[PDB]
Amino acid sequence: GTIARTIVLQESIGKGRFGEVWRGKWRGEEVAVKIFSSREERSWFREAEIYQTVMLRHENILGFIAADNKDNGTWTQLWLVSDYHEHGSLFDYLNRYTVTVEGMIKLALSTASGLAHLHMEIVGTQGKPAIAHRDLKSKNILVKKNGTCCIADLGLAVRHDSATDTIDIAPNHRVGTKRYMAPEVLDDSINMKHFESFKRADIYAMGLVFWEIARRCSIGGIHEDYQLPYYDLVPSDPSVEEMRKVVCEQKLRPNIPNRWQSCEALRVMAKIMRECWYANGAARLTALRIKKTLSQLSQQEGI
Repeated sequence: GTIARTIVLQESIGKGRFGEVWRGKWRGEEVAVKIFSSREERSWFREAEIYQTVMLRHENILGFIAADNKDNGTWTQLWLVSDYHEHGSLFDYLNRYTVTVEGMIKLALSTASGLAHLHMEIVGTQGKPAIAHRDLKSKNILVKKNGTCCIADLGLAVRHDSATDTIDIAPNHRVGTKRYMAPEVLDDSINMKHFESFKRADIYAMGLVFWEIARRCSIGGIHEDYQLPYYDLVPSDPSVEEMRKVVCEQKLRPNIPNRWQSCEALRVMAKIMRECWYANGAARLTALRIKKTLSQLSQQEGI
């Protein structure tokens, strides 16, 4: 065996939705190891399945190494081994630091590039299906040493078959983090047989993540403190009903500070946010369009 047999766990990172994450050592390198119990095989298998999708690898998608089993002599462990990113999540990174205009662009553009890749179908023998995340949030995006992001936590993802316009696991129920659920997800108006609706719901979530980044953009020593979207309107761990009353009924979105009109980069960011936040998913920007706009911005700023 070349994987779990040869890995040594060094540090507990944390227990998430399913399983637990550790920092391990594999062939002298640091690796992220997500371990699931025998009764979590369905979650482990589905995440292994998404990460093994043909042509998935991309600089802005977490690098998957292997799936494996490890028997310690008492119980079986189901492992998912991936690249290790020392900064941890974009949520941790934005809490820990402020960012420059350059830093903000790198973070936003890389996030959009990874999402555009996830969403994009690549047609061919070695084809890649279009994939929707369903749980995009700052806690599910990692920050690499080079200051760019990679999308992680692909366990809840759905894959599209374009010839039939059907989804591989035919989702029939709401999933994901309540705070980041699109208005159509919160009010259950979403058509879950329509794959394009899942892509649009991801864009709404990315708009919220962009708002979190922009708050941390420090110009002339001026920035906002770290906050989750809707910090001002809902409790921690909000319910679907608490979110639905704010997002769907009162029709509120995170506030856009007046100061974001002070420079081109914050005006471009604020504009993308508004265009991800439309209640009508069909009116939202695509990840590919956002990538295009941000790459044009990155060129002007000389990143």
